[PDB]
Amino acid sequence: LPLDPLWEFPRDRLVLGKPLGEGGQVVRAEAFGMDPARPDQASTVAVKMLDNASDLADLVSEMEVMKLIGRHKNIINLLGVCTQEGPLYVIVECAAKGNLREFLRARRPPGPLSFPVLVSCAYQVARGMQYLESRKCIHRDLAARNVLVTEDNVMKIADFGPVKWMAPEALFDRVYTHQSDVWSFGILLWEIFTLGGSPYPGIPVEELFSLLREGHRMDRPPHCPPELYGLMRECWHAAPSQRPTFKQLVEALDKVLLAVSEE
Ligand SMILES: COCCNc1cc(NC(=O)N2CCCc3ccc(C(=O)C(F)(F)F)nc32)ncc1CN
Repeated sequence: LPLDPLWEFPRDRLVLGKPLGEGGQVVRAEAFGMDPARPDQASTVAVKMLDNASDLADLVSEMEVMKLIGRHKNIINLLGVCTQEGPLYVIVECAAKGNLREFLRARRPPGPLSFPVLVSCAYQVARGMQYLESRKCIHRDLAARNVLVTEDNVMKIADFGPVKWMAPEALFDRVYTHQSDVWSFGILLWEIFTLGGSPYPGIPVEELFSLLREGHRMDRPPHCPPELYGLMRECWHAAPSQRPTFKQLVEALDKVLLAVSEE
């Protein structure tokens, strides 16, 4: 593994802690001097690392993809890498509040999350996806369990390097596109405005394809506005070309965000 002067970070300034999540490995860590302005500062970071792998090429591939995509507010960004003098470390931003799904469920009314905040969550994810799209990257598994929440309530898309979430052309035909991502985004919308609900409640997955093929979709969530449900329904069009682009989704969600923020 070659040295990249643009990303190589010294191991001597990286202290590891308790394992985070599960499996590959993502660990809790302490980084010193991540911000070149203050080298003596300590920040909490996430380190993606490889003890029983053959998978190094997979981690390296992800690393280089992360370098290639670039940075954005709404994605899990690369901070530094440790390729020299030891095992491979991929240091990325942290999300202290876990994924969006669990984040929403914990803040459920029998309402800690105001409605403008919900629309914000959706807007942010839509922004991150638009960026990912423009950087030529299909997910294609976009879900609430893949969107992470930082301490500043910033949405950050992860794993940009499951039947309930898949578009029809992906399920049956194995065709993955930007427009298939938009379908999934429709499901994520439904996930958000149900405050972390499980899609297609009480419906066997084998019955899902029939329902979708029969033109059926999920119902409007109890206290969801028509506009936001209308966006869900547009994402869930059978024809991919009849689905919105992320640009239109960003504008549509910004339109609601700004409006709801009034009262
Ligand atoms: C690859 O996705 C599986 C794990 N995803 C991540 C998970 C996290 N962090 C995270 O979930 N939590 C959850 C709960 C409490 C917590 C407290 C601190 C931190 C971080 O400061 C640190 F651990 F350093 F990442 N992270 C978390 N950070 C970055 C990523 C990913 N790329």
